[PDB]
Amino acid sequence: STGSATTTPIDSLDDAYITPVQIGTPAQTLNLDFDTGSSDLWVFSSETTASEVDGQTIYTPSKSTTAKLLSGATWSISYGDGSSSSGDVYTDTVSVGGLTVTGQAVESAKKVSSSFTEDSTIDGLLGLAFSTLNTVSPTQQKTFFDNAKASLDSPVFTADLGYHAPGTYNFGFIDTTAYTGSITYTAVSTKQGFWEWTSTGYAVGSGTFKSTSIDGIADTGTTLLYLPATVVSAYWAQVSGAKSSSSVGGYVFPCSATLPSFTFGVGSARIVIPGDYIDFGPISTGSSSCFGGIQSSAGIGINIFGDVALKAAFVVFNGATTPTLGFASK
Repeated sequence: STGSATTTPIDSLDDAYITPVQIGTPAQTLNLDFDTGSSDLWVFSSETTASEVDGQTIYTPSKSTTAKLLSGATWSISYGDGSSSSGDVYTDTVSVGGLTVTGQAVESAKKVSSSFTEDSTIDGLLGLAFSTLNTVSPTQQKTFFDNAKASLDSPVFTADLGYHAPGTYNFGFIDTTAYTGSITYTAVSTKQGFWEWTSTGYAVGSGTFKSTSIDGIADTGTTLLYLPATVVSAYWAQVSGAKSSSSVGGYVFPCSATLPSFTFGVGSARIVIPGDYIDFGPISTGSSSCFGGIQSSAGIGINIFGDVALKAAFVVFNGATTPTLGFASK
C-alpha cells in the first residue's frame, strides 16, 4: 500500500504545516501537524476541557463505531517550545492520504496548554519519530508509520514541505518526479528516539564551505533551524544590523535586509536554503525588526533541522531495519 497527502502551511510564515487525517467510522477529518520529532498521535476531542478549545475541530470517539477505549491508558507530553497536552487513549481506524491503519492509538486530549488553544488551525499532532518516544502509559503505543510499515510497498515516508505553498507527505514510495538530481542518504542514530544524523558542514551565502560535523535531528514539527552558536554567529555576521536580542529571544535583523542563503552538507551533497526562507517577518505587527529563521541551539541541548532546512529539500525517512535519511534538492 501507499498514501499521499497534501500538507499546507497554517499561516503566511510557514510556522507549521497541517495535513488532513481521517479518524474513525464514519470518518472525522482533523488537520494534524505531522511531527518527525515526536511519537504521539493526539487530538483535540470531545473530552478536551471546554475552555481550552477555541475553533479546533474535535474528535468525538462516541460517534465512531470503530473507536474503543484503551482501558487504563493515559498520555502526557511536553514539547521543546514549552507546550504540553495530556489525556486518555482510544484505538480507532486512521487514514492518511488513502493509507489506512486499523487499531491506531488515538490519544484524546483532556488538557492542552495555552499555545495549542490559541492556534485554531492545528487539531492535534501525528508523531513520526521512533515509537520508543511514545508517552502512552502503562503500555507504550506505536506511531502511525510503525503500524503501517509492514503493509507499505517500501518502509519509507517522505516530506516535501513547501515554501509559502503546500507540499506533500508520501508513505510507502519515493516520488522520483518530486526532486532534482539524486538523493543522498546518510546514517541515522535512533538512540534518542529521533531521526538523528550528522551534517558534514555549512556555508553562508557564497562563502566557502566549512567541513565540520553537526549532529542534529530532522524535525518537521519545529519551525526553525537551530544550530551551534558558532555557526549561527557566522551566518548573522553577514547581515548588516543583525543581532541577538535577549528580550525578543533570538537573532533579529532589519526587515530592509536581503538575507544570504545557508548551505548544509549531507555527505558530499549540499542543500541550499535560500535567504528568503530565513525571514520570519516583523517581531510584532508594524515593526521594522524581523525574526531570524536560523537560531542558536545552545539552550536546547540538540541541533534541530526544522522546517526552514527541511523545506529546502525532498527528505526521505527510511524506516528499514537500519533507518537512514535521504536528502535531495528540488
